Amino acid sequence: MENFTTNLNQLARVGGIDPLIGREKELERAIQVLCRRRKNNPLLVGESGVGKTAIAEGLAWRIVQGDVPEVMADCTIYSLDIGSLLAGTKYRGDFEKRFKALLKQLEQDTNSILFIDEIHTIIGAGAASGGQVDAANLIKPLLSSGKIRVIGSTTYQEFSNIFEKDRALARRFQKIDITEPSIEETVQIINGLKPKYEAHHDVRYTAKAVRAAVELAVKYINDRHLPDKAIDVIDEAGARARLMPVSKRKKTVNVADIESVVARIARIPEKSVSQSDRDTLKNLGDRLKMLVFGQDKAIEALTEAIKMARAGLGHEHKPVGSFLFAGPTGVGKTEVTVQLSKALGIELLRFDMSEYMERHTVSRLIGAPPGYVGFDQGGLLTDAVIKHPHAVLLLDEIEKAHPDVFNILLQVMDNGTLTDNNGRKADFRNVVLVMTTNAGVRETERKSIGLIHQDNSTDAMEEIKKIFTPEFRNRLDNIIWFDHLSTDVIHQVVDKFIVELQVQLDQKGVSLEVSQEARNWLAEKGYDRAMGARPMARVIQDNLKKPLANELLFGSLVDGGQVTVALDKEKNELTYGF
Amino acid sequence: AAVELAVKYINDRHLPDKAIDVIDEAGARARLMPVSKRKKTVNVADIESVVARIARIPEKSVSQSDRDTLKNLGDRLKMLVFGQDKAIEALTEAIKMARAGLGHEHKPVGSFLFAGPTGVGKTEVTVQLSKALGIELLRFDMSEYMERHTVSRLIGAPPGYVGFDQGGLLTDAVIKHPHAVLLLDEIEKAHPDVFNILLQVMDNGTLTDNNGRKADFRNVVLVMTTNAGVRETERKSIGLIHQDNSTDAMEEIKKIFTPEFRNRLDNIIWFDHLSTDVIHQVVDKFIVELQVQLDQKGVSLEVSQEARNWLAEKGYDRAMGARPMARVIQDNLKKPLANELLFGSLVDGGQVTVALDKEKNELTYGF
Amino acid sequence: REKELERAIQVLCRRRKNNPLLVGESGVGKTAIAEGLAWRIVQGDVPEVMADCTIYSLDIGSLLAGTKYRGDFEKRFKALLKQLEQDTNSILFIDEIHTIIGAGAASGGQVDAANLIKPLLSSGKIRVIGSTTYQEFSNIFEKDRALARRFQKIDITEPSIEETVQIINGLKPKYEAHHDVRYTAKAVRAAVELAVKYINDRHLPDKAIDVIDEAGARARLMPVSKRKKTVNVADIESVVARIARIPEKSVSQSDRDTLKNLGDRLKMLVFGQDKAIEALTEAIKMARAGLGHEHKPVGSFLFAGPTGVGKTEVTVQLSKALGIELLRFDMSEYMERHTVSRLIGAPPGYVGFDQGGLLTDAVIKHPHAVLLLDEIEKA
Ligand SMILES: Nc1ncnc2c1ncn2[C@@H]1O[C@H](COP(=O)(O)OP(=O)(O)OP(=O)(O)O)[C@@H](O)[C@H]1O
Ligand SMILES: Nc1ncnc2c1ncn2[C@@H]1O[C@H](COP(=O)(O)OP(=O)(O)OP(=O)(O)O)[C@@H](O)[C@H]1O
Ligand SMILES: Nc1ncnc2c1ncn2[C@@H]1O[C@H](COP(=O)(O)OP(=O)(O)OP(=O)(O)O)[C@@H](O)[C@H]1O
Ligand SMILES: Nc1ncnc2c1ncn2[C@@H]1O[C@H](COP(=O)(O)OP(=O)(O)OP(=O)(O)O)[C@@H](O)[C@H]1O
Ligand SMILES: Nc1ncnc2c1ncn2[C@@H]1O[C@H](COP(=O)(O)OP(=O)(O)O)[C@@H](O)[C@H]1O
Repeated sequence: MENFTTNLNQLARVGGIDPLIGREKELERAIQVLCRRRKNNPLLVGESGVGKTAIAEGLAWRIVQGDVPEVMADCTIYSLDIGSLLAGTKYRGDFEKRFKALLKQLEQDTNSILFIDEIHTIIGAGAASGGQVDAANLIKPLLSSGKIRVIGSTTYQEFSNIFEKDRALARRFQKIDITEPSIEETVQIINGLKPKYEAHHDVRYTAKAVRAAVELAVKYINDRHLPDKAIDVIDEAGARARLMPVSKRKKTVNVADIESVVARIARIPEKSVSQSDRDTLKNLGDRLKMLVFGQDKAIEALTEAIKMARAGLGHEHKPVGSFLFAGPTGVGKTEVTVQLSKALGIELLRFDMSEYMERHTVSRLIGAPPGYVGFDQGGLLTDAVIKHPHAVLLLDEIEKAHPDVFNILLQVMDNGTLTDNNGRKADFRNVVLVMTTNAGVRETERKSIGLIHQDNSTDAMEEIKKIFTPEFRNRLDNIIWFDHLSTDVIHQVVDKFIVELQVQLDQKGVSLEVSQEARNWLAEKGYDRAMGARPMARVIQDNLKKPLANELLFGSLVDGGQVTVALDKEKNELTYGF
Repeated sequence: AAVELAVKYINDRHLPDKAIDVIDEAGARARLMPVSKRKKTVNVADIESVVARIARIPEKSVSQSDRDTLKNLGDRLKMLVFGQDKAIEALTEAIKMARAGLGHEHKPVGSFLFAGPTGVGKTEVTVQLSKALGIELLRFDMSEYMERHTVSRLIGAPPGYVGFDQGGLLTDAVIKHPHAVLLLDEIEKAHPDVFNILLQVMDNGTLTDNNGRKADFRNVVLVMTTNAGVRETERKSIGLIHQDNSTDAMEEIKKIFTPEFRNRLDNIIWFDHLSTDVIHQVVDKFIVELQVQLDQKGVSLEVSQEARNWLAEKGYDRAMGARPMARVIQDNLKKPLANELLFGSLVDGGQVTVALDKEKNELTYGF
Repeated sequence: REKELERAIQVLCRRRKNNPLLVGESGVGKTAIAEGLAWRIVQGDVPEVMADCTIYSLDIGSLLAGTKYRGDFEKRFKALLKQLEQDTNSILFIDEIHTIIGAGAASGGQVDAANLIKPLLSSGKIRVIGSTTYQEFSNIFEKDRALARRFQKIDITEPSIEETVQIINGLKPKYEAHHDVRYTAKAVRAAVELAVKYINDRHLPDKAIDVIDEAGARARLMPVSKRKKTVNVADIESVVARIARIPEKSVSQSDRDTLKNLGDRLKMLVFGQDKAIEALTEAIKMARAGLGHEHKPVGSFLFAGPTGVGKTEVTVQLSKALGIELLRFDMSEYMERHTVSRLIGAPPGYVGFDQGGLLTDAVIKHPHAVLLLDEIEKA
């Protein structure tokens, strides 16, 4: 007792314990257990960081304050330091000697309570070249006789996995569940605790700041539990605003600072648009339309979803956007998404649904069940989302995956959460789910038989409905049906590819100019409505790169200069030179 | 009473210690009661309260505030889920029979299978029921359980395997919250082999995880939501007259769920589609939620009545239930609102009025 | 890393659980970030709150060395804890935070360095900086809820191109002193860009610097005839090629000749069907001339025609003439849908998982090769 436990009453007398607020029924039942005749040993079990240790030390704090029923008055709770207890037990019997001496001291006191934090650790305290003769059994007979009182604290998992193993020790304690408090209890706890943090960080918290901290930590941080994550938000806000007086920012911590802390912790695009975040969102449709020609309404839908997200009008809990892009090949379905990722400056999560042809490939997405060979790997999808919570999720050619795999995205779109094999949950509320497919293509490109050609516009939707279950479609933000590229779009695509080729050549230090009629001839040569834009890339490659490759590989353009490409009219041929 | 209740509701210790602990805690409680000198005998009510607090289960509460909570539960839910009253009625009656003590022997509070077209309040009624009771909500998306060997994920890996020390998720959750609402979403999309776990649970209210530990489901409401049988109900027959395909819905459900599984259910509540007035109420609900979102930004909003009617007429889709209304309201309101909140008039200001003209059926905006 | 360093400093000055956790992919610079915080403290490039603070890197080996005689490890650990508590101005840096969840005494196996430290961290008594990769974190560290709760998660993200360029600029003098070689700015930028484009198995601030160091080391092995030189873009290209398997600038050698006479060297082996040799040579030339695709295979060709016309022979001869391996797959063996699992592997939890995929592994082992799909109509 001299130097192995710390007097918690002494701490509360010197203010070393943060004050216990609320927890009325919990502490009342802890006292009730303490007042039993036999096995008066309460065990505080609960989630990690919900106030179990807080309750245990707040009992002694209340004793010092005297706001306790007049049966635990003058009782002194001591926190056991197992670490220092085991320090010098090098020789046989030292541990048992010191432990039993402390035990008989506690027996003689008849007023003290021994609080053992993380009591699940005492299932072994030294069997070094020996048997079960450690503290796990030394403490057993004293509890059953009701001579001493011990308070335990452990999480549900550690309890179930370690403490429940020894039924003899397990039955000597009274399990008490410390549940996570609700909103009002948490904000009141913060109200009672924040004087100390204001003192430590030399700041002031507004009431709205505290309420916002509570609500945001609730709806944005799903890693931890309320009474600790809220005060963590508070502490980090205090520290940040305390580091600001380098420019003499002696002021209160308003709501905006709380949102800064929450966004920097949860890695979310918060803190209201502002600065230029507004400029970037403003001309995003432009920066995309200059790289994706035609199919502008897809860019419109994407930008509207992103703005609604940043404007605070997003969904309560859903991905930023859940889009199904369907249309013929080579019309920019994946390109608009990749360019959106590059424009926003965030991560692109590309997944090739063609690799998920079989039903049993779901385990590749979410991980293998426990006990199996691939358990230690987790799942690819959820791991990627957890690593990059703010990103764009691209699922290429979802019609190629097994029709059953869609049921994962079902829950992902509906709730924005996905649980891997470890019970961990990925947060999809900050991702844009975009799925590309060629579903309605073959049905729209059909030939009517009869004297009257029919309207086949609805056939793309018919095919998509036949492929995707009604509940899967019912969770999509919108289905943007892409149309084929028109000839002016083809000219613009040819120009974009010319710019790409020019960049490639500038890398080699040579310049290229292509006459306008040459561009027109290339467009008229390569245009194929049924195949979109890839034939343009192919024809441009064949017509320009191959002659250019020969010219620069074999001397004529080695460290060359200007490439002179123009079109003649008699043969529709191109010119070349240095 | 101490003996009987410690037997029936404590299953972690052995009888000669269970009863002694019940009696000792009752004595300590009656000894702490006389802070106002109420040194009394231990009545049956005190023993019942002690065991209910030990078993973490609800006691007799026909007088407390939760009696009123149960009194107005059906209405406090009907204000959030419009139509489909029979589901709310069944849920409330099951919760009452459990709380009234006139419950099932050792079964869960209620075992209900919710089936019907998508986009209706099958899962939403469950979320709002968990909120209205203030009890934990355990959500399990059975779509993550397509393979038959994912049962190991539910109940844990057998001893002598890599995933043993983690334990099952379902049993661990129920251990953490013995009084909760258990939501199993899209169970027909899980592997049909998984249904046998639910067989065992529904019949006995108990479940043994990998550690031989038994989870107690007697105080957990079991609600499972499916979209099974919907294809037939909405499938058009060929002929001059269409048939009620509800018989086909029943046939499909029986195809998917073995006879004993259907026998271990409290009821199968067939959710209906949403009517037009129900659509109007849904529009009102979503507009209220949008108004809350805007007030978070400091923007008041007023939407006219005929604008509401026009939104409902534009978004009404019988096949998809209430979900299309979300998109309709989204595009028709949030888009101009997002523009005005980002690079427009509604930056730190509100008073946005939306009204419908009759020449173009368009919306008004602005300060 | 001023943003991340500022986040770390903000975390350290907190009242409770003021223990930042540097989480990031390997090679990103987590250990580098901690030791550079120490370095800037030495140079005073810190806010006054962290000034005059001493960071200690905790060694686990020497801490557990010889800790027989139950209590030796505990006594030693508590002695370290007491020295740090008395210092009141020290931060303990644990390079591998996921490795302190076990400290022997498997009998019982509970009183380890993890449970020994939780009271200190929860009380805000001591400041410790951790570091771990993402998978180690999520599979080893975060499993201990109470320990993960006492640490503040900081994501150390992969830097950008220009950030990498500046990092290499700042690190260059040490590599110069080590190799006695000098780097040109164009060479550094080329190293960064080529490492991004062609090296796929590492992350920027550890693979661009890898190219820099290896170029310096090889140019240090050039003065066997005393070829004293600075590192130009050419050496960088050679280095990045030794991993990408195709040099871009070495084409100024006889590689130009091999390209030029390739069509003929094939025509002497494949008679007729000149169109195929022409197409293949044009594709390979466009690739080697830098005009090829930046994210596509060198060439994707479908050869169709009657039997015995040289469809398979021309590809084998092309592989021979180029000196590259022939990754040969017969699509008649993949006549069934489920056979794709041979090419890509089985999902986790299934019998063939640990084997991997045939095609992907063959490609990874041979980054530069010709892929032949015999009888594709049979798959
Ligand atoms: N009633 C309370 N009053 C004030 N703070 C509380 C209360 N309950 C919890 N806390 C906060 O939680 C922290 C203490 O956590 P607690 O001891 O409850 O969990 P724990 O013992 O750390 O759990 P584990 O052993 O799983 O880590 C304190 O920093 C405090 O801010
Ligand atoms: N609107 C467009 N503007 C510019 N380039 C385009 C456009 N549409 C297609 N492309 C070209 O096509 C390539 C990408 O095509 P994309 O991935 O969009 O096809 P897709 O719609 O996915 O068809 P599939 O799924 O069948 O491949 C780009 O390299 C780009 O040059
Ligand atoms: N009765 C209702 N009242 C109000 N809103 C409803 C109702 N039914 C559904 N909704 C809307 O639908 C959303 C919830 O959908 P839910 O999860 O119930 O779909 P579901 O029944 O699972 O369909 P599926 O299983 O086919 O996906 C809520 O956001 C809510 O706005
Ligand atoms: N901020 C930085 N400035 C310069 N170089 C850095 C920086 N961060 C990392 N590096 C480079 O990375 C190397 C050190 O690796 P670092 O400590 O960053 O990660 P690590 O210790 O390898 O991580 P782990 O411990 O997980 O393996 C150094 O050689 C250095 O060149
Ligand atoms: N055009 C050709 N020139 C020279 N040899 C050829 C030609 N076509 C076929 N052969 C010979 O016939 C054999 C079969 O050629 P291959 O291309 O593999 O046939 P397939 O097209 O059926 O795969 C080869 O070994 C090759 O030597």
